[PDB]
Amino acid sequence: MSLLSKTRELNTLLQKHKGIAVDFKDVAQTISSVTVTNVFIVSRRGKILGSSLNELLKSQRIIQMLEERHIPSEYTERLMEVKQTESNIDIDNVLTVFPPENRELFIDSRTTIFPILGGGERLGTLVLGRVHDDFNENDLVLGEYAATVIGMEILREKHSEVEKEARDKAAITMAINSLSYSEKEAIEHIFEELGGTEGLLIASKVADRVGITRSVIVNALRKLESAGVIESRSLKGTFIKVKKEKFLDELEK
Amino acid sequence: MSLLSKTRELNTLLQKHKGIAVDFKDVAQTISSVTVTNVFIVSRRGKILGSSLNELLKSQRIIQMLEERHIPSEYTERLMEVKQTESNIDIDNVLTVFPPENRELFIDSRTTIFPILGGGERLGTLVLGRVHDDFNENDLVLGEYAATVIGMEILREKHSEVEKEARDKAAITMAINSLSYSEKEAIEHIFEELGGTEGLLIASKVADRVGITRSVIVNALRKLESAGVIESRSKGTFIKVKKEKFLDELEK
Ligand SMILES: Nc1nc2c(ncn2[C@@H]2O[C@H](COP(=O)(O)OP(=O)(O)OP(=O)(O)O)[C@@H](O)[C@H]2O)c(=O)[nH]1
Ligand SMILES: Nc1nc2c(ncn2[C@@H]2O[C@H](COP(=O)(O)OP(=O)(O)OP(=O)(O)O)[C@@H](O)[C@H]2O)c(=O)[nH]1
Ligand SMILES: CC[C@H](C)[C@H](N)C(=O)O
Ligand SMILES: CC[C@H](C)[C@H](N)C(=O)O
Repeated sequence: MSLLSKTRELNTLLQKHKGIAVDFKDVAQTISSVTVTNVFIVSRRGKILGSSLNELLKSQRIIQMLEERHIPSEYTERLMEVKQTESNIDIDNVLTVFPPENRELFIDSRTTIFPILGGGERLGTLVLGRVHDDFNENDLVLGEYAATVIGMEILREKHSEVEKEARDKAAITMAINSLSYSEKEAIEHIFEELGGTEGLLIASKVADRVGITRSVIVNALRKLESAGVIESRSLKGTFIKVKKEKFLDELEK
Repeated sequence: MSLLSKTRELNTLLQKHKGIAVDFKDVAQTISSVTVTNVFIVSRRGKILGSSLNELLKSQRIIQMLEERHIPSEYTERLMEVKQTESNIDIDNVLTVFPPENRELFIDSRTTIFPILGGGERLGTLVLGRVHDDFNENDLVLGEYAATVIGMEILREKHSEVEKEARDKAAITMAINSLSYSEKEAIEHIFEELGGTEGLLIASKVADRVGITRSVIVNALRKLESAGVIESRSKGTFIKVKKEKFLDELEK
């Protein structure tokens, strides 16, 4: 299989996945496919963001890592001292991705470590392990590109998290300020007489219980929908749901 | 210079660049450097998002494209018809990135076209041109890496633009529904009359209508202005719309 074919298999995933975000679980599968490796994609603190494992599944310690969704803290710290691609690491080296207590299985194994960088900083690590053959230039071309793309994706996720929490705050503030005082009260009555932050609403039944007009209730919900703090499909009954769960607390302030 | 070394140039750019967005002029320059090519990165409609040219800078036709920030419509359409990487296109093929009126100068030229896909959609095209040497599979690995990351970046930007347009739409609707009944009728008569985007308002005239007063007009106008929908100043009062997708919307 040509390097060009291997890169195309990875790029096809990157170009055609659904949603805005690449799923690193998928990336791990594809990297494993084109390099015939055991693959970990881990965060800075060792959370397993994706894995694609074969021979490593034999090891009971590895099985436990998958359950905990974390590599050991010791290995985590070791990876963070690797600041350059280091390849063809053997089983008696502490950077090996194989369990030393299963040395006999992995006597000829090779590990390569690819730091994941973005925004000029270390965002995680991509680790590849083979039971037999050495890694070559093709493997490093694939791995370093993959690590770069994973870094881009983490950087995007991190920025979009920061942006979203800033823009949520503003949207909630705009929403709240667009309600009349009566409407603020109606919303309080609506979510009190709902099982929390969402559920099925019968406006008439709530209006009659708290002694207000359905019109005010309908108006307030319409305002919140257009503001985008709640979703609500209008089928007897109306399901409503708060998107920004910082809303109700802010509303009472 | 190994292929690994060449791919590291792009990797380093992506890992180290400042700001959230990757700059496509930077990408074009980096690709140009490692493959010794003339490089265009263009949108679906042929807008030049980034370029790095050498020999093609000598063509007055190309210069005009750069000034216009667009490749020609005809070439744009031809690029969109290319659905997968097509390499080593010669000077007599309409897909050449070279000016065919300079056929002798570019007689041995080679062009490779890299569709840019992201989010399962065609988002643009990466085009490389060499005056002499054939493209090989290492060149294609480099071009297809660059095309994929450009695609990821366009996808990110388009998603931001969708969210911005949502926020803009919400701002207008919230402004409208901040208006009381009388305030809305005042505004509706004010802009219907305003003749369009500009005009001076004599509020007294609108205030002749039953249910509308001068203070109602002031209140209605201030809500819209606070929202950033309009600007105002005092004879009478001069009104300037700043989001005429508010004139539209005010009617529904
Ligand atoms: N695009 C994408 N990003 C992911 C995926 N999984 C995790 N992330 C991002 O990767 C980063 C690290 O993941 P976290 O869940 O925060 O794990 P963590 O151990 O707290 O990360 P650190 O702060 O680096 O220690 C975060 O920015 C996540 O949003 C994924 O499948 N796809
Ligand atoms: N990250 C990044 N995005 C860019 C850059 N230049 C343009 N874009 C984005 O690329 C996309 C296409 O550019 P446009 O300005 O929309 O050009 P257009 O011809 O109207 O685009 P089409 O919708 O394809 O017709 C937009 O999402 C831009 O925001 C760049 O240098 N870096
Ligand atoms: C993924 C962790 C690996 C197995 C490491 N060599 C350890 O023994 O902990
Ligand atoms: C960039 C466009 C190129 C030169 C195309 N072959 C043309 O003649 O228009």
